[PDB]
Order: sequence, then structure tokens, then C-alpha cells
Amino acid sequence: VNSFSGYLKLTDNVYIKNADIVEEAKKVKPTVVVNAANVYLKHGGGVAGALNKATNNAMQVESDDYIATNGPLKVGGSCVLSGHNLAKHCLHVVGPNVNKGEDIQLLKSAYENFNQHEVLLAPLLSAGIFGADPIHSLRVCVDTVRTNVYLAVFDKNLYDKLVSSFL
Ligand SMILES: O=C(O)COc1c(Cl)cccc1Cl
Repeated sequence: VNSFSGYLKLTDNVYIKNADIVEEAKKVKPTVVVNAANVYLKHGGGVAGALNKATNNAMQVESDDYIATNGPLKVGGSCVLSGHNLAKHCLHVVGPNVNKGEDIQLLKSAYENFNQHEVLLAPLLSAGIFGADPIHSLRVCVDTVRTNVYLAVFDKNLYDKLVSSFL
């Protein structure tokens, strides 16, 4: 049993809810919250800007030190950093950004990072301002992640559309 509440069960391991991931993280304090990161860990908007704002910019300060030491992530890659006031850990995952021309095949590689964690609170990778089709992102998630993932869809229409169209 875990603390996640109000989710619709899609599969053995994937759950979904219409929720603000920031508000959900603050309520649950999960072991792992996933950030929709870019390779520079520049957290300006969408999930990353919202998560970072909720940490009072401490996520960005930590991230800048990570990049200064290690250099940029790979598209499809990830790093584990602090979850600050939101979670124990934040798994920063870089899905491909369609609005930068990145290979959508890298979305599966991005989701494979989730398999290193038994339970996660996450957004749909490459959705929102990363420009991918969220229906596609949910299909890749279900077909790639084997650990228990609790998805936070920000848009109600998409939440209502993702459920209705789910095979
Ligand atoms: O709902 C999501 O989580 C991602 O997609 C979005 C977002 Cl973030 C905002 C407006 C519309 C859509 Cl379809």
C-alpha cells in the first residue's frame, strides 16, 4: 500500500490522475518526483519551472552546480538530485523536445530511467511545451515502465481524452 489517492488504474503498474504535480508532490512527499528536464537543467516553465518555483529556486541552484561539475545530460537521460520540499529525490528526465527537432524514438529511452525506481510521481514525458503527442507519450510509458508510476496530467481535456482513448 502507498499514499497516492484518487488515481485511475490503467494497467498493473500505471496510474493516472488530473492533478497539479506540484500540489500532488507537496501532499504526498513521494520518494521520487520526476521533472520534465532539459539537458541544461534550466527549469523555466511547465513542470520544471513550476517544480523549481515551488522549491523557491533551490532546485535551480542545485542544478547549476550539477551542470558546472558534470556538463549537460543526454536527451533520453536523467540524473537524481534532491527533491527539496517536494519529495525525497527528484529524477530529472530529459524527453525529446519536438520544438527543437529531437528524435521521438528517444522518448522510450527517457521512460527507461523510471525503471531504476520502484515508485514515482511523474508527468507525461515530452508532453506540454516539449511538443509531443501526450496520447503517444502515455502509450510509450505503459509499454516501457515496469515500476509503479503515478502520472499527473495538468490539462483536464487531455486527462479526459487520455482516459477515453486508452487502449
Ligand atoms: O496536460 C499535460 O500534462 C500536458 O499537456 C498540456 C499542458 Cl501541460 C497544458 C495544456 C494543454 C496540454 Cl495538452
